[PDB]
Amino acid sequence: HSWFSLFITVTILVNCVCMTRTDLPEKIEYVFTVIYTFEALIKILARGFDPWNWLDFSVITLAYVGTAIDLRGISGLRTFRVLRALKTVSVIPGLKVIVGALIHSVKKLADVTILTIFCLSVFALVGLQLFKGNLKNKCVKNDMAYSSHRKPDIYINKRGTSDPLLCGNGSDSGHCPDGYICLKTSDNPDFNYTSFDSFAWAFLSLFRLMTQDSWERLYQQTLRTSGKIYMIFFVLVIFLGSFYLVNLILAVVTMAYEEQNQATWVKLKTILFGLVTDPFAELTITLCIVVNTIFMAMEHHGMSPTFEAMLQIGNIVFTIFFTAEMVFKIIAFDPYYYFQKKWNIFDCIIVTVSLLELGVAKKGSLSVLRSFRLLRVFKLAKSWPTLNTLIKIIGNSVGALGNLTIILAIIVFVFALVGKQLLGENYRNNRKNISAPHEDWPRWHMHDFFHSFLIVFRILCGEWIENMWACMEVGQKSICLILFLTVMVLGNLVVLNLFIALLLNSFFADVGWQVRKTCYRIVEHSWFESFIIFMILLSSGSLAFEDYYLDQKPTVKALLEYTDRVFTFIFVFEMLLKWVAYGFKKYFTNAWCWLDFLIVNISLISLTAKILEYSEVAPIKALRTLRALRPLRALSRFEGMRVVVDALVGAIPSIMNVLLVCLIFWLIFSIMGVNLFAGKFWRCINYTDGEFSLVPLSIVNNKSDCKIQNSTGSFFWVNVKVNFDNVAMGYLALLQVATFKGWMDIMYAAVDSREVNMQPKWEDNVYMYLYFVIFIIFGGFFTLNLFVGVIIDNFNQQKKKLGGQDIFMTEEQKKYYNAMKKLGSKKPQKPIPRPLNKFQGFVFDIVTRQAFDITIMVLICLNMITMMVETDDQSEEKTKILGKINQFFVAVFTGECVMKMFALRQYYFTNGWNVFDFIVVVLSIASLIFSAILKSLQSYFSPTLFRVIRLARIGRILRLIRAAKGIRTLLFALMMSLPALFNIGLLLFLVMFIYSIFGMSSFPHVRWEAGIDDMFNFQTFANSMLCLFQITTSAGWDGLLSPILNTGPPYCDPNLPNSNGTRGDCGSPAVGIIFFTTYIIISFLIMVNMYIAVILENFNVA
Ligand SMILES: CCCCCCCC/C=C\CCCCCCCC(=O)OC[C@H](COP(=O)(O)OCC[N+](C)(C)C)OC(=O)CCCCCCC/C=C\CCCCCCCC
Ligand SMILES: *[C@@H]1O[C@H](CO)[C@@H](O[C@@H]2O[C@H](CO)[C@@H](O)[C@H](O)[C@H]2NC(C)=O)[C@H](O)[C@H]1NC(C)=O
Ligand SMILES: CC(C)CCC[C@@H](C)[C@H]1CC[C@H]2[C@@H]3CC=C4C[C@@H](O)CC[C@]4(C)[C@H]3CC[C@]12C
Ligand SMILES: CC(C)CCC[C@@H](C)[C@H]1CC[C@H]2[C@@H]3CC=C4C[C@@H](O)CC[C@]4(C)[C@H]3CC[C@]12C
Ligand SMILES: COc1cc(NC(=O)c2ccc(-c3ccc(Cl)cc3)o2)cc(OC)c1
Ligand SMILES: *[C@@H]1O[C@H](CO)[C@@H](O)[C@H](O)[C@H]1NC(C)=O
Ligand SMILES: *[C@@H]1O[C@H](CO)[C@@H](O)[C@H](O)[C@H]1NC(C)=O
Ligand SMILES: *[C@@H]1O[C@H](CO)[C@@H](O)[C@H](O)[C@H]1NC(C)=O
Repeated sequence: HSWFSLFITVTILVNCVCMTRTDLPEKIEYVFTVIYTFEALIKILARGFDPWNWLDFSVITLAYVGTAIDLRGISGLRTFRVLRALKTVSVIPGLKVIVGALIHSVKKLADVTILTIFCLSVFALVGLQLFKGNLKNKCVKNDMAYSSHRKPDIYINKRGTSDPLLCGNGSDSGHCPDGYICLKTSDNPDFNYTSFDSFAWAFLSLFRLMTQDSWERLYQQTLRTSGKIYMIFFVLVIFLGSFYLVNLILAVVTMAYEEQNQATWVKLKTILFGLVTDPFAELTITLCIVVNTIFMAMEHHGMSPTFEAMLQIGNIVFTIFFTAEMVFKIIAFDPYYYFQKKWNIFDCIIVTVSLLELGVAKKGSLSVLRSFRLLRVFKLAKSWPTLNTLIKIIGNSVGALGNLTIILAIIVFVFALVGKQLLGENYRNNRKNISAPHEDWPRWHMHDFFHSFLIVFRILCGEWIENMWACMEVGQKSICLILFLTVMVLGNLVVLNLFIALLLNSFFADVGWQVRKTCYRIVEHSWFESFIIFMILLSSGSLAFEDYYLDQKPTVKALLEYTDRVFTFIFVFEMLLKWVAYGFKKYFTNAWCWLDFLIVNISLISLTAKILEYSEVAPIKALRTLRALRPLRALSRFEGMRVVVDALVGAIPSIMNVLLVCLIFWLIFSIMGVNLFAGKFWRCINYTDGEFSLVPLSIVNNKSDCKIQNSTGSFFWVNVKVNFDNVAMGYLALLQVATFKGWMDIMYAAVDSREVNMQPKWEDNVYMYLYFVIFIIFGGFFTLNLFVGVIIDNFNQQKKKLGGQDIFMTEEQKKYYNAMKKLGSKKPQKPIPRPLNKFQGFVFDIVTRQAFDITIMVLICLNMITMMVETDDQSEEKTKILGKINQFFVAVFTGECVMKMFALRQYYFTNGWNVFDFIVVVLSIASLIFSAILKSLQSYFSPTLFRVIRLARIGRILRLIRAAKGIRTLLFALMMSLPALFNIGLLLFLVMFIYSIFGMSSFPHVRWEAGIDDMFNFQTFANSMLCLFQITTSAGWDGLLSPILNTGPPYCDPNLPNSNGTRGDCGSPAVGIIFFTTYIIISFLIMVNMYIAVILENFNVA
């Protein structure tokens, strides 16, 4: 009956929340059981008058019997309860269609994994070959004076961290300080879980790199242990590893999703005067909203009392005005008509909350309620189409797409509860191992439901491997692997499905004339143009020599002085020649000649100051910094870069408007964050030597007390570098949370936040995490959907304007594209003629059959399996046996190739696959003899090159893609899309170079802190390039911004004994803030364009 079902639905709802709650008093569960056994009895009576329900009854009876002996315990009983409690949730009419839709998504992704795991295995084998046992390298002290190791190996900790320092014996690897030599130890960096020593560890590391979870940490470790050059590895892999796989995941799901939805008296006078309401009143309302917004966006830590009083008076006046509009409108319409509109109820509730706050006015009382007035900006949407669109996206997410949100929330809840129950006792009895040095609890644990939900949400943000390391050290490793991997895969699947759906559904539902002629002819000629291109390239390249060490090279500096003056003379003459050749009107109406003119003007001003006695003046020294804009002249010449920039310029107008709405939305969040956290991020630290430790609340609980106890001089009252004290800084804080780098530091301070001038306490405001959660869900998450949708429809309209012509490719790249497209479609090639000779004919008969081909593939698979068993520090005998096996394999493949050549004389060389195995065979033979000759008869070179010589066995592995249809097709799609990626990568390389010049001139001095160390700094072109590549993907950009945000002790030496240029260990916060933010935004736009190009390419191929 209906009443029976409703009883069942409510009791299970009680359990959802009942398990969410710990410390059951063993009285709630009993009251629940009495009820469930009565329901089971009546169900049995009905049944006499499904097997799963029968099994549930058996489980409950088993628990009833088990209360006497070994009560509770094990782990599984609670997890068995939740499945039964979850069936009712699953029964919702709409959820079943959605999960059926999702199964198709995993069936479509099938082909992608076949290729994803193949690529991960191949690059994991490469990484195993190159870096096995290199992450075990550590800086070990020497001895003064022999049995085994002299005492325990005393390592050193890198500045600012407790981790042992990783070094190398190479020139570009990394070196130990004085009194320290590199030794390969037995312990690996993180928890002995980060390595390249075996195929399992290498596969885990490559999977971490594919998702880019803290990948910059592994980047630095391997480049510090092996050498800077191996960054190229990490470059080639990172792009294909993350970018390419996402290209497929998205396309392969997006089409699939589209597929399915392609299948489907005085009162009368008051009423009159209220109806008298005219458009001149609406403008007043909007004006009041804007002025209130700007007044509320004017709060900061350092407000004067008069400043605060004026803000308070203004806020009251506005609240009175809005209450006035309420009382006018209610007695203008009727309240039944009034309370029928959707916006009227919203206005009513906001102003009611505002009046309630005006009533109970305590300093800090429910500050969240003081920011609901900000919601009134949403009323500024009936005239702004974009804000309305954002609201439509959210409403579509809630109402029409509600089932996806429900399944995502249920997945998060179920997995958090399951992990809490399985792993919970472990995080309390083992908490010492995974906690920070001076803390007594891990910051991310699973003892209680809130923290389990936080860990699940953080995994949904892409940060899972560190928490996995923490849990594998506290509990069972297999449980961690299963839990974290399933959570990550399943949650990312659901989130991408929700995101793509929302975009697709909401968004898409007389002598002078002769001289002029001669000059024009001279300019038009191609040699002149090539000369100018060559000069631009040389001018750009010379800028890459002006690093921190130029002052030590006396000749180089002088050479550049001449190089820069002669180049300036060249371009001024070139401008003069063009001016005479084209004419003034044509020149000054070109939009490229203006760029050349401005750059030449800057260079000429710098040179004129250099010749004069104004080289040291403040503004000229700032124009000298704009010598990094010279490479843009190269962008002018090259046509691919011109095409890409033209697209960027066409897109810009829409990104302007979308950007404005994002700023308005963030401004709301920043005002809320200032209301909550402004001035509460200050805390005392003990700074002794490059390391700061938070002063404990026992000895010092108050600001004043640090001054009282500062006998040593080591105690400093400091504020977090990025904070909500100021609204502008708040946007930077929000940006870090949206990027997901540096988001944690801001959050920990907010959770520890207490009253102003009060020492922060461990997790005293633990429910402030929710605020950040809401931001991530509503701000970055909603805005990014709008941003992507706007970019997509802009792309569609622009390509339709072209006539559908593909953008990002030059005209000759179009011809290459057409030829490459025609290549892939030709089926017939004709049968190859049979050999006339009996012996050649017999070899032909042997080689032509499919059995030979299958035998060759299974042999290569065996070779692959033989290659997966290589491990660091394995044995001598194992190495010899593997070498003999490799010799047998190479002999077999050599013989096979010879047989093929005999059977197929010229037809062999005709096919490209045949050319490819021939090349791999020759490479393997050359590798095998080469390695032997240096060892046998030549001076012993570095072993690390041998590790590179044996990289010729991977070609035999890549021979397999001959057989697989999906992988071959995907590879063909990538090949087709390469030409446009070339131009976009050229633009990205130019941007990186310019930024490197800007960083190498503006940031080399900065104290080594956080990301900035002896290898990743801005003192050299290569060092800046490494930093730029790392932040290209936004990884670890807060780590480089942090040292630049330092403006005094204990992080700076006010004047310093040795620094003429900046006179400090100080970095420029405005420049750094501007420099880092601009690059990430530009890189994000470029990478979005690359996504668009390759996904369109995949769609055309499919
Ligand atoms: C920041 C970044 C810095 C720079 C990063 C470096 C960028 C490197 C970029 C790309 C490198 C790989 C790209 C080329 C892949 C070529 C694969 C290939 O060209 O094959 C596919 C074709 C397909 O032919 P289909 O009949 O199936 O038509 C397909 C039927 N439809 C029309 C439906 C598709 O096959 C053929 O053309 C047969 C003729 C070709 C035979 C030799 C070609 C294969 C040689 C090597 C391939 C190994 C690729 C390894 C990729 C990484 C793996 C870990
Ligand atoms: C800062 O905090 C400390 C500790 O709470 C305050 O010192 C206490 O003040 C009360 C006042 O009745 C005494 O009874 C306690 O014995 C004091 N404890 C001490 C000495 O730590 C201190 O007054 C607060 N104010 C300042 C100076 O900022
Ligand atoms: C708690 C605060 C910060 C979040 C924002 C307030 C939310 C929860 C409330 C306040 C006013 C409410 C809106 C008032 C108007 C309507 C009626 C109908 O047309 C759709 C729902 C909708 C649009 C409501 C959605 C939820 C709503 C926006
Ligand atoms: C019918 C066809 C045209 C619809 C195609 C929808 C495509 C273009 C949508 C669906 C999902 C979207 C992607 C979702 C996530 C990201 C990651 C972000 O960092 C770059 C943009 C990118 C890559 C989006 C680009 C646009 C996108 C790929
Ligand atoms: C080397 O080739 C490239 C790889 C990437 N790869 C990425 O993996 C990535 C992930 C997240 C982001 C990203 C996220 C947020 C912001 Cl604000 C900026 C960037 O980028 C991106 C490239 O674009 C230039 C080029
Ligand atoms: C580094 O070189 C020193 C000799 O300078 C040597 O003793 C040490 O073992 C080397 N370490 C490695 C792993 O190369
Ligand atoms: C934590 O360290 C203790 C030693 O204090 C050790 O016994 C235990 O095994 C460690 N944790 C785990 C999960 O092994
Ligand atoms: C704090 O500073 C003192 C020196 O004044 C030092 O001796 C002590 O070890 C430091 N402690 C911490 C917590 O870093």
